[PDB]
Amino acid sequence: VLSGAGLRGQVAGQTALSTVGQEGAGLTYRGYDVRDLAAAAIFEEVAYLLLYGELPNKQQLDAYLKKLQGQRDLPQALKEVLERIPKDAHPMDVMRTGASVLGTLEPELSFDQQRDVADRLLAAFPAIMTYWYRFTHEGQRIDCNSDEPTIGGHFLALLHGKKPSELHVKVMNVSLILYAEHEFNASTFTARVCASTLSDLYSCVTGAIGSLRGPLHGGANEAAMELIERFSSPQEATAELLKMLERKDKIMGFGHAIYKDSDPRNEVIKGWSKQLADEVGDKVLFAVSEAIDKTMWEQKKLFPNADFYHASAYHFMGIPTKLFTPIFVCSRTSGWTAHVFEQRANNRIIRPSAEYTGVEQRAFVPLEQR
Amino acid sequence: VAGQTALSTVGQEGAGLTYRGYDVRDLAAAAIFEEVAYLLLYGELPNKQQLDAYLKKLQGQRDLPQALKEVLERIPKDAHPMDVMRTGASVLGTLEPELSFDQQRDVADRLLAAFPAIMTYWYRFTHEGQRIDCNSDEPTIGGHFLALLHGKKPSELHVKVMNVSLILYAEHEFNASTFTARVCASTLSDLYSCVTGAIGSLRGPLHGGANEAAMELIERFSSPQEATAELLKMLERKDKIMGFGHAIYKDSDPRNEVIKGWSKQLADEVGDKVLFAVSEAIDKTMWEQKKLFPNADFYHASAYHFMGIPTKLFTPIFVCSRTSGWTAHVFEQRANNRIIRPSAEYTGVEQRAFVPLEQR
Ligand SMILES: [Cl-]
Repeated sequence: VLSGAGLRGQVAGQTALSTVGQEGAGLTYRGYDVRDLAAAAIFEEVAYLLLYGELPNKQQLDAYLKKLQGQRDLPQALKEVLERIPKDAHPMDVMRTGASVLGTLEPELSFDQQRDVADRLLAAFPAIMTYWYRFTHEGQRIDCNSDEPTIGGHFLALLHGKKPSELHVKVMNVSLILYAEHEFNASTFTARVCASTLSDLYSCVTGAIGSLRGPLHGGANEAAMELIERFSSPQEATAELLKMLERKDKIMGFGHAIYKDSDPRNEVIKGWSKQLADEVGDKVLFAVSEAIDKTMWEQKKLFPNADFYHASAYHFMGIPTKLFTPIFVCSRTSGWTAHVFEQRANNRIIRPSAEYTGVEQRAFVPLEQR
Repeated sequence: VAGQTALSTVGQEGAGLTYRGYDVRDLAAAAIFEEVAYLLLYGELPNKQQLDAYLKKLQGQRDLPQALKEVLERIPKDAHPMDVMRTGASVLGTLEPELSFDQQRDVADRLLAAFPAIMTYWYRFTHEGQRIDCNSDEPTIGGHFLALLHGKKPSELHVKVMNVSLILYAEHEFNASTFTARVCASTLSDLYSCVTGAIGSLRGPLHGGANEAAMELIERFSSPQEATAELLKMLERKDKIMGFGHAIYKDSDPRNEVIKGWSKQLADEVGDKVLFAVSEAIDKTMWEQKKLFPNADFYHASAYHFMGIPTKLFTPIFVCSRTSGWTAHVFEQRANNRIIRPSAEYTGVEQRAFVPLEQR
């Protein structure tokens, strides 16, 4: 074990995009409290804030909506590629492959195009995900356009093939805002390391997706879903959690490496998951989640992080569990691409060295003398 | 000091580049690339039985699945060849997934055996209108690549120099692409993701492409006298000379001395009268004028050109070689891991009140 393992606390670069765990608002995007943005904005306002630098006025926002709405369809060649990705593929590999292939079809030929490419990814990723999913799981080639004006509603229209409820559109917008940006985590760092070699925007995103695929980084809301779905009463969940804690099982969705007393994103999504539970008539899943939440506080003094109540919220909107991390990609692409533009404008980055722990120099031995 | 490695040392006393203690110069002289890939992935040089078994294994992993061939056919002719390599690795991860780290060395072997066909199947389909057989009669990866690229049995000399090149580029400690592979590995992601990410970082012109830029320099000149005259002009303007110097090596890049001699042999075999002489004039002038040595990339440009390799496939060849080092680095990260999560210095605005849409 090396003292500098993981680069914990070592400055790898500079950012104006966000601050996590600082005094005042626990999470800000260009100085705005994420809880304010999630309550009062659509995700396009927040993507615009990250990528273009300021909250848009009504005419900037309308223009941006129109632009994204014209960028939702997939090229024919990309549809043909997604049809050949197996049904049992990891959905994050589908996202990774879609980004990789789109980079060959619509290349970033100059960094002048970088915001057009980021906007294209934000507009097309919901179709990359759902065109593959419904082709392989339902045997249907879907329309990649929809009548929904926002990314969040468009995703639900593609997934379910019907007009989403206004509550469901709202909570999708809330979720995409909540996950949009989180400073220098593993996938944002991967995107910036790639950006530092002056590689193209599709490479940076494809790299970031691969890092988010690892279970120490992505998939915590899927793990929370796999816990809460086990129980048919909140009292069964409590009794079983008490046994898991005695075994020192790690309970995903609880605690945080940076937040000290609460994750600002939790209070937001918890409230919206409660509204969804009431709308859809749920009598078990939200109550199960609350009981686990209460038991984790009483036994371990751990608060729920952003991943815990996202599990139930997505489930109430009909979203298959294996599409949760792909939804995170649709959101966090805004922060990732914004971090790439910062790296390109101010290309300063840490260059780590290694400590050699191998063998001393040794003479070469010929093949037959081995 | 991000991490620890046992794979290689660069610029230390004695042999300037070692792989698990072995001087890269002795490996490139005496081994085929598969012996060095085995050293990096399995930990020691293989014996005759082990090498024969490894070659038979890799020979049965060269073909591409039909779904992958169909995907490669949809990548445009004018695509960046590194995006073809990135896409091929990504798609192969959905067809033959790494479902447990127990499979890690098998997946690394599959990528080493399949990368040559991913590159050439795409290339020959889009540039020569042909769907090629992805198997060949060549026993080695280096020969197999040339057999697929040109559709003919390569000469013994060309097979040798391909093997030398794959060995020389196989591993180089920490750098942008190896680091990217390790950051990805640190989240416990799968092996295909770590290689896809590393390819993306190598695509950036501050990391990848130096041997292509060297090619674009040496191809300009019709004679060594002209090259010398123009180089002294560039040196007066303090132009950067592609293929010279190194951030670590002090007096010589050990890989340069090896590939220079193999380039010289290729130039003789193909009857070159200009490219090697031009390269040597630039080499000699750089030492006289600047006491700068050529690094690995400089004579690799002529060697690959004499083997009939299009310039835009040079970095893809580096991917076929450096996949050995990348995957070996991922195994080290997995065996002794902490998620890599650095800090940022915040330079943005102070916290501020939300402004509603109508007041913006
Ligand atoms: Cl666009």
